[PDB]
Amino acid sequence: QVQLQQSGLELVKPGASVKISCKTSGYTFTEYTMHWVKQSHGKSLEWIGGINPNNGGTSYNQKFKGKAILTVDKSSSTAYLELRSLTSEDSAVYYCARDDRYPAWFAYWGQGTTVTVSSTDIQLTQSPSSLSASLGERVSITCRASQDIGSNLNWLQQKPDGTIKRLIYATSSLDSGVPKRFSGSRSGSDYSLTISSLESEDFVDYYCLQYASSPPTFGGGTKLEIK
Repeated sequence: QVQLQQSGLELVKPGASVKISCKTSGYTFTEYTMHWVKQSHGKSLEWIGGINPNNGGTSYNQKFKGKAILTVDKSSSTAYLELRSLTSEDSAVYYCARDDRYPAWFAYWGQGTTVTVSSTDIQLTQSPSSLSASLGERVSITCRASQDIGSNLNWLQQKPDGTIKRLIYATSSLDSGVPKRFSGSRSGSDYSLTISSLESEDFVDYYCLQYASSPPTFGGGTKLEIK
């Protein structure tokens, strides 16, 4: 099975640089773009950049240029993220994610690496940010796109341990193995994830992610809680 296995805690002093790894197995490393994503504690996600391991072609979110440098090592099937001149605001969890064939981008996710520093973009308005419901209920979570994103919208689920899994890609395509009670749809600018018949393991966090235009951007998240 596909595994993006990320390196361990970086607990480092201000000004230090670190180089985090994402060691892949279970697929051909060179065939697919690899992305990196930041998530500050308690907050939503931000795309840092992506790299084509076949040619080293690399696209950065403008706010991370000068901070993040992406490389790959084909010989070891490992993607790296180097973070330069670290400060407090860099303390966060960093994830790698790899695409599958378009439009199945952002298909598999690393488990995240914590970094602790101690001595024109499209907006997705995600609502509601918190939702209380009971077992067996049906709920919808919605993302409103600030500009047209076509069908390029994914739904991700994040568990309290921080692990991220894609549930839906290309608006309505259900990931293999994901329960059929999850479905994605679009009506106009509103993209929605509907979970029918809630089960207890569903009561976690959810994010939408658009990949129509660079930089990919994320909704602010929805926290699903049992009533």
